[PDB]
Amino acid sequence: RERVTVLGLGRMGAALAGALLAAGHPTTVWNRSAAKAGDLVARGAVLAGTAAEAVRASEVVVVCVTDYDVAGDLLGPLAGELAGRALINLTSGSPEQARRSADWAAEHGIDYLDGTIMAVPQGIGQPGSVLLLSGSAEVHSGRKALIELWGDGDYLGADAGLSALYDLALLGVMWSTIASFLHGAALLGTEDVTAQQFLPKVERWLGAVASFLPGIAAQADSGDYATDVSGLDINVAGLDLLARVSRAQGIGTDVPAALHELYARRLAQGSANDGLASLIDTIRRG
Amino acid sequence: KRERVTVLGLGRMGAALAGALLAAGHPTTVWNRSAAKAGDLVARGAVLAGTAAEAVRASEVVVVCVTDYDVAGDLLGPLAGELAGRALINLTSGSPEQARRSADWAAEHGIDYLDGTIMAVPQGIGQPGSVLLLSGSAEVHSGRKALIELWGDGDYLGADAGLSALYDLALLGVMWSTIASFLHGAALLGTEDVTAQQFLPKVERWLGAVASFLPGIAAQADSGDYATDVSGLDINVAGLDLLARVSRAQGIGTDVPAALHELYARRLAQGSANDGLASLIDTIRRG
Ligand SMILES: NC(=O)C1=CN([C@@H]2O[C@H](COP(=O)(O)OP(=O)(O)OC[C@H]3O[C@@H](n4cnc5c(N)ncnc54)[C@H](OP(=O)(O)O)[C@@H]3O)[C@@H](O)[C@H]2O)C=CC1
Ligand SMILES: NC(=O)C1=CN([C@@H]2O[C@H](COP(=O)(O)OP(=O)(O)OC[C@H]3O[C@@H](n4cnc5c(N)ncnc54)[C@H](OP(=O)(O)O)[C@@H]3O)[C@@H](O)[C@H]2O)C=CC1
Ligand code: NA
Repeated sequence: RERVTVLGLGRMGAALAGALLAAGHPTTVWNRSAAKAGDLVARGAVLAGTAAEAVRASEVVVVCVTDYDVAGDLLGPLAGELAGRALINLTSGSPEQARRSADWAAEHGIDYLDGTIMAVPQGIGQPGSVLLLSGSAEVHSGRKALIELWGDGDYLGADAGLSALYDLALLGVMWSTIASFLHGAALLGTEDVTAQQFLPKVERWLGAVASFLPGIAAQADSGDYATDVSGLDINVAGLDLLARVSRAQGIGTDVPAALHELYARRLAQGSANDGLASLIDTIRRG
Repeated sequence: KRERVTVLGLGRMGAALAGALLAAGHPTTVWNRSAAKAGDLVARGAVLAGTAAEAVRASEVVVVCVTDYDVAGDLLGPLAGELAGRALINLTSGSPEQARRSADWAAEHGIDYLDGTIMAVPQGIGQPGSVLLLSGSAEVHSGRKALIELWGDGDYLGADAGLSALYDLALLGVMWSTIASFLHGAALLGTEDVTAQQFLPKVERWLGAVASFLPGIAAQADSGDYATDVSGLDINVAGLDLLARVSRAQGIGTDVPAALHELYARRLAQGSANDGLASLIDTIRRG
């Protein structure tokens, strides 16, 4: 159980440190303000006096701060101190910011793995917790068991920026699945059906929805959209009806109105018998 | 079991309904404007009526599945008299209002009326995980439960005949969303030469996680207590914004993220930064 350093003891940094201690790793920490380490120190962490001391304590440095501007302000000065060590950046940001950091890290002989956490702090340590990871194969490989302490590490390849990009893509799905659940909850609420009554029907249906995705994917990749069954035409009509029925029943229309718009835009450019997969082309053109 | 059944409408869906009744040894009487479509069914043992009225009179329970409720109206209205005292099961697709009118009309003519919405393709009828939302007469539901389970897992939602359509539309909303956002994600990753099928298994696992968040969200939507220490509106709205910008930077459109960003921010505007995502139901209701 090798010594690890954590920089940044916000809610997520504190949980990374805590999971290291619960696996018996000597855990050295730093934060710009010291009182935030107090609980971790009671639990056997060592609060370093400066960032630089903290880095010199461990072969692996985990950084987790608000954003990549804060991360650059903190890491830039530590360049020579980090050289020869492994750096894992679980700060959240864009593909570009991770790509920048990876560039900088390579200048200085810093083995750089960028990760994006898909989970809350209470989630650090649970196998349900996915960490997307991208960058140094060596760091991923060498410190796998270390990373697996925070959750299931999905190593996506060498482009530092892929974890952010996958994370944002997936969050897309979540945001949109949740918005539409609450849309339907509101709609059924106009007949005094509650969200908790609706939920199991939604959970069942989601099983069907996931079963549709392999075929949609296949057509998205091939470019051959033609279907005989779930025509874009009829789906566009569906969305219009969902929108109108939502209004009739007494709620807003934003969720169905926006989908109608995008689906109808493809219908206006594509074919009546286009599959839903054809939306990918409209989405690209934007 | 094995009562007489009539099916009006032998389109893709109507045939597969009659098919299943028949398969399971129901005396099945069918009618369809175009008689030729009754071919195989008559061959596998179904009785083609000469008129729809003849078909109605042949059975205590009548199943109707045609293009829409306008055609169903023009087809059923003239049959009000011969329908009296029978069970009508309407599996035509339509709006809640259309179902409600149908159930009104049915009541004012002594017809027991269950309305239904099939959440499956014809080749799914009789298969596992086909789901039929049902609403209207419980008695019809009760008396014909075995008949109905031949088609799929019947889900009786209550007395109001509009419910099956209303739930259906609410569920389709989820489908249309999850699909769009799946393709948005596939588009985005396509810019780094990741295929939709490489993306797929990530999405399949993650969907399971999203599914696991919905119980908590549903509870807050119903309680009105939106507070969270973990994923508040503020960081979600920021994330949405970031997904938009990154989408643009990587070289695709922003339709899906941009629309989501706006909707979630609307609540933020009105509410608190530490509101959970459940809070969004409030925005959608007051719209
Ligand atoms: N929390 C969540 O639900 C999720 C979080 N994430 C990401 O995880 C990362 C960590 O977030 P978290 O640590 O919990 O956030 P907090 O704001 O709670 O902590 C951020 C850390 O940055 C430090 N910091 C240094 N300079 C600054 C500055 N100028 N302004 C603000 N903070 C500064 C803070 O020190 P100090 O103690 O002195 O403030 C603190 O250590 C983020 O990049 C976040 O977006 C990802 C998924 C979900
Ligand atoms: N198929 C599917 O995947 C799904 C279907 N549904 C719903 O099931 C219902 C039936 O669709 P489906 O069977 O696929 O459609 P088809 O177009 O294959 O069949 C339409 C049926 O309606 C009849 N019809 C149309 N116009 C008239 C008219 N003026 N007078 C009398 N009969 C008429 C047709 O008679 P004729 O043969 O003489 O034209 C035929 O029996 C629809 O409400 C559909 O939306 C629900 C979910 C999915
Ligand atoms: Na060293």
